[PDB]
Parts: sequence; structure tokens; C-alpha cells
Amino acid sequence: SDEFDALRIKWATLLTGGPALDPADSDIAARTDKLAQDANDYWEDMDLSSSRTYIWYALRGNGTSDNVNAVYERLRTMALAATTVGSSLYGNADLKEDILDALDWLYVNSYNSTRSRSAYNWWHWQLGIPMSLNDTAVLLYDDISAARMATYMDTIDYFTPSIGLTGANRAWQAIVVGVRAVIVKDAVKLAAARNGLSGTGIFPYATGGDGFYADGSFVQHTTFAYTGGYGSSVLETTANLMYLLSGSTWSVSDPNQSNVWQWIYEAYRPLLYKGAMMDMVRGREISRSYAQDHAVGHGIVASIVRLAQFAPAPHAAAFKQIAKRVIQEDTFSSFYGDVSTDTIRLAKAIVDDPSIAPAAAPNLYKQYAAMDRAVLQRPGFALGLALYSTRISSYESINSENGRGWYTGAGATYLYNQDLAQYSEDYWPTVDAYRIPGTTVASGTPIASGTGTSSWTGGVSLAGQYGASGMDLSYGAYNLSARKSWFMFDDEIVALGSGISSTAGIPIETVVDNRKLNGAGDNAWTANGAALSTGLGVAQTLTGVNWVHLAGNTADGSDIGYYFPGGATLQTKREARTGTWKQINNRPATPSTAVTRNYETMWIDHGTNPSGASYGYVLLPNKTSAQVGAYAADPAIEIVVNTSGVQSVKEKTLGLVGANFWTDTTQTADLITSNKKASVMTREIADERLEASVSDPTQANNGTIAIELARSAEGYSADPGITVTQLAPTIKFTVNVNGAKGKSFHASFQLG
Ligand SMILES: [Ca+2]
Repeated sequence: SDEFDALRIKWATLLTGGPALDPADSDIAARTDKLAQDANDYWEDMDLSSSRTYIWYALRGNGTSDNVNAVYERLRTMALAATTVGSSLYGNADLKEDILDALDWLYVNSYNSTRSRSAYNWWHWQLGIPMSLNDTAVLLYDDISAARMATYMDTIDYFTPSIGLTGANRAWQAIVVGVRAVIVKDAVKLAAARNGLSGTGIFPYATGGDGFYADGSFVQHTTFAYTGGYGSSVLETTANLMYLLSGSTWSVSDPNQSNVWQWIYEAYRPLLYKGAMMDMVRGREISRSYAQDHAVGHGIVASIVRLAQFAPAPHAAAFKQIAKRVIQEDTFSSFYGDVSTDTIRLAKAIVDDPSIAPAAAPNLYKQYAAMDRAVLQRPGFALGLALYSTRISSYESINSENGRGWYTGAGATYLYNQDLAQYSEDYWPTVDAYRIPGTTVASGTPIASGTGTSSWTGGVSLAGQYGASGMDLSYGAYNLSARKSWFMFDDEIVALGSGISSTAGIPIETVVDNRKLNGAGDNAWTANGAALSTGLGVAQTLTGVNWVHLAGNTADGSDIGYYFPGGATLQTKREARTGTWKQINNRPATPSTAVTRNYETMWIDHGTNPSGASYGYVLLPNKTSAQVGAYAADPAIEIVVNTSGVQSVKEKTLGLVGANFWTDTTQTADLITSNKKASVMTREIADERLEASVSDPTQANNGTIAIELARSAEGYSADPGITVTQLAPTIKFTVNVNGAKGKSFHASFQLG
């Protein structure tokens, strides 16, 4: 033997689940049957003709990278069906033979050094195809000749001989070279793969461009929030590669590898809700039918389990606890149902281990300043907030994917409750893309893909417990500007809008919500205590409503209440919508099968060419119509100010006051006074203590923010960067936000 052989086998069991696999296992069996089925389902449809012009009729075209790549995965699947224990084709030599015949057939007929490393979608040629090829090599290593195994590895080394790209792509190169390095037994290349992990976009935090940030954000393609998309890939490949090298003379040494641990705690954990990976951080992938939020979540949790296999003691146990809690929480789609068999074996061992307790659920407010996102996690629900600015683009759409993502990150609110399927079950191809909840837009008209013109997008976090966010809106595709804010407290979220003006000559609207209902569309809902009709295809105007209650798709834990402080007039419609995935993802491999889902859509009509229009509403998750009614009578909320210059809301019961100052002029909101653009939040414990948090959301102030609180103090403690200059009669201090990059500064004052 030798290490190279031991590694190859470790990678084989990572793909197979090794000899240990227990087919008797209910979930392992299911995965196995499905494999064997799909596999031969192909095999018994291949063109085994000695003189074939293609291998699969539906995948003909040795020149279309998309099809070629697809035939390699096809093979890959057959290679696994012939290797995974419990498979209906385990051992079948003829299967193996056919696989190899097909391989060389493509060496001369398509994939070889005859092509350029530039051909459209170099990705397929340099990464995609060689990733499947390596795995086949590894699985069929034995059944392969010396020369045959050369036409394979030589061509791969051609397309991708070195590592030197960005994040996701760099990691793919790394595992592409690493894996082929162990099978070709080459220490130089293999050591190059280990070192690639230290490159930009991976281990080291990035202060610009692609990669992971210290605040836990993840960027790809320079301006897109992508933790759930490309981020997801970087996590998987890195975990897989680090696991292989782990324990060998090529093990990862770089001290930065520790950052990988934080990715889990800060970058992913807060963005997972009972199995789902929030769509707002998945980029254009939301348009992929095979990658909806829960499927994606499973892939991530799968990587957590992988990590737990070699991570240091403190972290590994933590990884097991988290994986266990997620696997148990997801009652929508079984985790074991869409992950590798080896992953099933490993997770099963964590879940049934009575010594491993599920980790507590996250309860917090996190401001991902570097990617314009924000999250609130509470016991019964979670809120995802997607914004954009001069730093982050509205949405991404390339290769004919996500053609309707216009408003996906333009002040969009995503509510997660017991209805775990809300954003799954073909939501994306059926939801009216022009009415994304939380947004303000010109009716039925889109916006362009790109970064905005305003720097003011971000928010403040009060000790990761509460927070407030804001977005200075100004579309480029058409005239419309507005000031939008959100204040997250304990059980409610207040959304405020002001300065809504436009000359576009198109009716402007703010969509309060657009929820997918049950299969019947009969969800009960009330307004001001009156039961409303539940029929499909009906559109009604609710005038002068103070509160609305919509019942969830689950018996408990998914109802949603809406309160309108000054009362309002809502435009609503409950309809059945039909659409296909091909409409938002025009690729050959995407399903054209039409699907129908039901929706209850509600919006505020601002009229045509409005000037200085405003709006205010509060989301009350998981409350009964009676609780919503009670709230609407004696509310815990009190709007302090909702102007073009400052938006502020107070939570009477918690003693919280949040405020977003939109201009560089002196303004005061309740007890708060600011001289510069800022996001501020305070908590007051009568005659005892006053807390304050401040941030410069613009990330452009290279001076300070002068704050003054209307209270008398006798002592204080503050984060560095804060200088207190007066404690009495009133509190005064400045915040050095030079290069703060959107972070929040905290200070606590003692009263008496
Ligand atoms: Ca409250």
C-alpha cells in the first residue's frame, strides 16, 4: 500500500458509504433503490452500438458542454450504483465494462486535449466534467487499465493543471486537482491542492470582493449575497477536501482553517430555519427546481456532519449537536432523503447517539453588513431581510436563470414559521414576481440587475438581541424613491415607509404580503374582526382596516397578523397561479411541467405620481385573530416619527427606541439626537440603566457620528471607538466610524 491508496479508499467510502452500509436501514435502502433504479434506467437506454454517434439520444452533441457534462454525471451515477453496497447492480461487471467503453468513447469523440480551455462554459470543461470523471476513476480504479486511466487523467490535467481563482471556483479547482492527484499518486499536485484552500475566497477573511467576511457575510461575483448558493459549494468542497487530507502528511496546516469553524456559527447557523437555507442568500439558484431551500439546507447540514468527522473536540461536538437539531426539526422533507449514503450513515450515528443533545435554537438579531442582509430568529419564527445598495446588486440573472428575480432583494421580507413549505413546493415559478412581500414598486414593471445609487443600506444591532434596518430606495430603471425601515423587536416587526415619490406615471405600490395558501386556498382570514370570503379568484378592497389575520397552512404555528397603526386601505386578491420552472430558468434540463399554487396577495396602493407618500404596518407572527385584535387596541408599538428625514419606532413594553437618520443634519427622535446619517437603538431600564447601539450604515463616514441622549447619567462603559464627552445634564458622545464597515458600537450608561 501507501498513503495515496489509503486516501483513495477514504474518498471511495465518502462516495459509497463503504462496506459498512446497512441496507437493512430504511433510509439507506430507499437511497439505494433509487440509485440502482435511475442507474440501470440509463444503462438500459444507452446506445451500445459499436458505431454510435452518441451515447444517449437525448444528450447528443459532443460540442455542447451542457450535454457532455450531463453524460458524465449520468455515468457517475452508474458508477455509484455499481459500487454502493445494497445496490441492485452492485458488482455487475458488464455495467462496469459499459461505463468504461463510454468513457474512452468520449476521450476521442469529445473530451480531450483537442479542445480549448476557453470553449463556452469553461466551467464544464475545467471543473464540472473532471469532478465526475475523478469519482468514476476512484470507484472503478481496479477495473481500469494503465493506458485507459491515462487518457482520463492526462486530459483533466490539461483543462485544469493549477489552482488560482476565486472562492467557489478556486475550491473546485482544488478538489479537481487533489482527487486526481491521489489516484495518479502525485505529491506535488496534491500539496498544491492543500495550499489552494489558503487562497482568496476560502480560509482568509475578505474585506472586499468574494469570500467570507468577519461579520459572517459571503459574497460571490463581487456584488451578490451568496451564502446559500456559491457559499454552499465552497462549504461542501472544502469540508470534503479537508476531510480527505485530514490525518495524512498532506493535512491542512494553515492556522486560518479555524475560520471555517466560525463559518458554521456565524455564516450558516443564523440563516437556517428548520431545514431550509434562506432563499435571500441563494442568488440565482432560487430559480432551480432541484435546489429549493430545504434541499439546499440538507446539503449544508450534510457538510456540517462531514466537518464533525475531524474537527477539533470543542467544535466537532458542537457540529453534532447542531446537525442533530436540524435533522429533527425538518418535518417537511427527510434529511436522509436527499444526501449521500455515507452522509446518512454518519448522521444516523449522531441522531441515535443518546449522549448527543440537540443544540439550542438560535434566538437573535444579526446584521450582515457586508452583504446587505439581516436576520431575526425567535422561538416560533424567523425573518429574513434582503436589501441592496451601491455595494450589493438587486439580483443576479445569467445563463437564462432567475429572469424574474427583479425584487428578490429590494427591501424584501421573508417570514419563516411552522409552514416549512412556504418557499418550497414550486413557490418561485408561481408567485407574482412583481409583488414580493415588503417591497415598494411601480406596478407590474421590473427593475434592472445591478447595484443601486444610495450608500444608506444597513442597520444597527442592539447586543444581537434586537435591531433595525433601513434602505434608501431609488431605482434606476424608472423614477421612484422612498425611505424604508424595519424595526425588529421581540414578537413584532414594524415596517415604515416615507418620502415615497415618483414621476414614472405608473401606479406605485407597497406589498404588505404575498402568501402561498393550502391546496384548497380556503385559509380563514379576518379584518377588524370580520370573517372574510375565502374563495379563489376573488379580488377585494379592504378600506379602513386596523388589523388583518391570516390563518396558516398548519394547525398551529403559521398564522400571521398585520396591524396598521393609522388604519389603511388594502388592495387584495386570492388567486390560483400557474407557471413553469422553465419560465424562470430557461435551460434544456429544466421541467416544463406546469404547476398551480394559491396566493393571498395584499398591497397598499400609493396612486400614480405620488409625492411624500408613506405607510406603516406591523407583522405579528403566530398570533390568533383574537390576540391580533387585542394588540390593535392597546399596542406595544408607538410610531415616534415617520419622515423623509427620520423614521423611529418605540416598543413601550421593552423600553426600546429605534431610529434611522437619513440626512447629515441635526435631528432628534424622542430621546435621541444625531447630527449624521445613522441607525440607532436604545433600551431604557427606568432609573437604572440606559443602553445604546449605533452604526454608520453608509460605511462612508470617515469622521464621527455625534449622538446625544436626553438623559442624565452618573457612569458609563463603552466599546472602543466611542468617546463620552458629557454625562450630565444630558449624555453626549461621538463614534469613530472610520472604516467601521457597518458594524454597531455599543455603550451602557447608569442612571439614578
Ligand atoms: Ca412586541
